[PDB]
Amino acid sequence: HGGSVWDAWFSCASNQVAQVLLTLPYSFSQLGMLSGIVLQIFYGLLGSWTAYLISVLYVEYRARKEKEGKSFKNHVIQWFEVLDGLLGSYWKALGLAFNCTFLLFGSVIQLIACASNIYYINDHLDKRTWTYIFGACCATTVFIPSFHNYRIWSFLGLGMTTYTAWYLAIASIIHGQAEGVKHSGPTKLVLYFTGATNILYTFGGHAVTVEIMHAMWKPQKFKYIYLMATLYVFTLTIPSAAAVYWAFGDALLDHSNAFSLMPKNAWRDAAVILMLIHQFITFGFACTPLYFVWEKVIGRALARLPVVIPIWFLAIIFPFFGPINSAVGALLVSFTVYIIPSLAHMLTYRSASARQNAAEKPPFFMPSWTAMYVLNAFVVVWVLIVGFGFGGWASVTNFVRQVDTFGLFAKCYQC
Ligand SMILES: O=C(O)Cc1c[nH]c2ccccc12
Repeated sequence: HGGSVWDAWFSCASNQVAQVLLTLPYSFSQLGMLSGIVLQIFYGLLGSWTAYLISVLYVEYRARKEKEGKSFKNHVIQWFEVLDGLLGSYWKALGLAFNCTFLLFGSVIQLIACASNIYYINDHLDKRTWTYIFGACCATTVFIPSFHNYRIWSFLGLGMTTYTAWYLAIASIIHGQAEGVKHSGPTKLVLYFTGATNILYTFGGHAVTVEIMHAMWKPQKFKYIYLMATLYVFTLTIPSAAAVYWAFGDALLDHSNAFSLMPKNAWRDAAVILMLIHQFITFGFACTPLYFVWEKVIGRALARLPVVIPIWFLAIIFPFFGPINSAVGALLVSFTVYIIPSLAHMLTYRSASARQNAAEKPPFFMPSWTAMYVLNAFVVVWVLIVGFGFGGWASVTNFVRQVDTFGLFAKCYQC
């Protein structure tokens, strides 16, 4: 029987980094080594803190509900229901819109990544119609009611992502310096900020953390799981991305995907196959809550047939891999992952009486709530400035430049 603490850690490790492990070298080449590492560590700490914040919010909500006299024997609670139960009505609507649109764009991003990854295996025709082909495969997931057995998928994802990251790191050991390798790190404004926003995408929770833990016999212990997961990711990602960037110099500015330039061999082929499988599985994971909300609002494929088609069409109309990541980071992720949780926490715990009856006290090494106040202020201000205030100022400019250079419904991109 799955759903245990170990299974929760496996699922967190599998989900926290699914497809951004291939774009990160592009962001690093866009940013640099030292700055990239610093930003990754800072955003990892912030993501872990926000995960703890969401966990404590859920724990408090559950405590209040159990005080009221509500039972959840056959019920599962999502993030928006908690937002409704804490803040109000318009706030519930905002949270739903944000997380739902974020999940839709995440499905689109996953489809784009899957298509781009398969593009490097065996291609003899135009890429757009290949995405058309993958559309039917993506839509076929409607038949399965749900991925109840998340344990096997989490195990496979963890193992295969570990192997892929380790191989990406290892190959560069003898791959050697690129012919006439050149490193320049940051160059100017738009590119630097675009990379600094695309990094934000892969170091949060991706608005799935709420259900990641349910069924756990000890729900209150999410800090351990997340911290281990975030760290595990660090070990997987920092060496791999750093090694790839060092090996290939400034060749990642135009070839965002790593597999584009690596030599063709059996190990690489296995890596791309594993990445495609993981991309499909995580696409299903991301789409499941959207399907659930859609069914619950509207009232065995016809129920969710009219929701996939927009996803497929939006993936088709845009073939961009990294720019889309930057845009979603500067527009959607930067709101439904960091700003909303902090704002909700502060709004709910503004008064002192609620603090007195807190479900969970913060651990020893933060001996005051004033530190929490100041940390929330710092995170919200910083994410507003560089996430929404200026991250978009670069991401949207990059998208406009893209469309200028390629237009709409581009058949092939980065080729
Ligand atoms: O695929 C990604 O870019 C990141 C990611 C991991 N799990 C997700 C669930 C929904 C949307 C995006 C993601």
